[PDB]
Amino acid sequence: VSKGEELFTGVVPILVELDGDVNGHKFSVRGEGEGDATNGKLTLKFICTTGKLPVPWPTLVTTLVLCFARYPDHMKQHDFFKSAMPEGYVQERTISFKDDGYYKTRAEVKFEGDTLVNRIELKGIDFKEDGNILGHKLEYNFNSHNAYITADKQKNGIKSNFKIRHNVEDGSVQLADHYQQNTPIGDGPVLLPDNHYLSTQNALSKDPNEKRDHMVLLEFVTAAGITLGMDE
Repeated sequence: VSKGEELFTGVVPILVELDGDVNGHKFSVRGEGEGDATNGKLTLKFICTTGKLPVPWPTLVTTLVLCFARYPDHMKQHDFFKSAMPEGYVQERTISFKDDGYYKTRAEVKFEGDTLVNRIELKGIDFKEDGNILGHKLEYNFNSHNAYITADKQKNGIKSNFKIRHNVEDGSVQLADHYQQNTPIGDGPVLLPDNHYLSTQNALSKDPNEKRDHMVLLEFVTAAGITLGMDE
């Protein structure tokens, strides 16, 4: 069985690198901070290193490290993400924005030295140039949300699909339908969980002394949905 969860008992430095291309609008994001899986807590600051981000920061939150989720002691056996560590997992998504374009993402989440690294390539396709995404019509926030996790035994990993509801500035809602697959990188043993979900909250802010296009993010992720019986 896997030892990977021992890598997360303290505070772990994080590096996020994203290369993106949405309708030919190219961009890069670099994030740094730390993760505290004991509390399910992430604190990161993201910089668009290419200048102006051509999509709204909230649409990249899900793309920009679920190994930092807090799994309750009685659910530690269902934590696929840490079981794959330090070698890591590939995380792939397609995110379909309703009445608009879609993102395709491929990321590798793995330890490089002491640092948990999330390295992402993103392609966006068929967006409306004055839609909610390329038109920057979304509010700078991110609602709390529960994402269901199921095992994908035929790929030795997990999958998830879930709907993100972004608030639009006019008061409407932009749906982002997420389809996700994770598969380990190494050959070691991985935990295939029972069905459960991750409960996530996100607080987005700005650094006053930062002139670049950026996002300060505080995120909590807690696993739930598995019945704790009296057998303990």
